[PDB]
Amino acid sequence: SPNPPKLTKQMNAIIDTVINYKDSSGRQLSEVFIQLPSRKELPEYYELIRKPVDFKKIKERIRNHKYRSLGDLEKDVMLLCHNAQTFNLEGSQIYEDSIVLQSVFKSARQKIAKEE
Ligand SMILES: O=C(/C=C/N1[C@H]2CC[C@@H]1c1ncnc(NC3CC3)c1C2)c1ccccc1O
Ligand SMILES: [Zn+2]
Ligand SMILES: [Zn+2]
Repeated sequence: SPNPPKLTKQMNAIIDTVINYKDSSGRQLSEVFIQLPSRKELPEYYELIRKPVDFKKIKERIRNHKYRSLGDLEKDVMLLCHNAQTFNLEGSQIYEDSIVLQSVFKSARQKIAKEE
């Protein structure tokens, strides 16, 4: 069945929490993840990463009712972070940031879906 308006709003709330999240230094960790470089700019990315995704795309998929559940949303966010861990050097800031955004997501999903 179609997504209730509340579900769509929870999804945007979760993702806005992730995007707007700032660490204890005030850096918005999501910045580099918003939009992938194009296939022309970084063909190496697409050679490696089978299922590219960025936060622009996730926002698109919320808007267009493509996630059937908050579990589907989570899967796409875990994919984004997995792709970042796959492409970027272990221990780089981008790798480390992706780990944190996993947690931020799981925290936000709980807070938003359980009311709290
Ligand atoms: O890994 C992601 C981004 C990667 N990079 C960003 C910053 C460092 C690295 C990079 N390496 C070389 N050329 C770079 N840019 C130049 C223009 C070619 C980029 C853009 C990513 C981004 C969004 C969602 C998921 C992701 O895995
Ligand atoms: Zn619609
Ligand atoms: Zn994998």
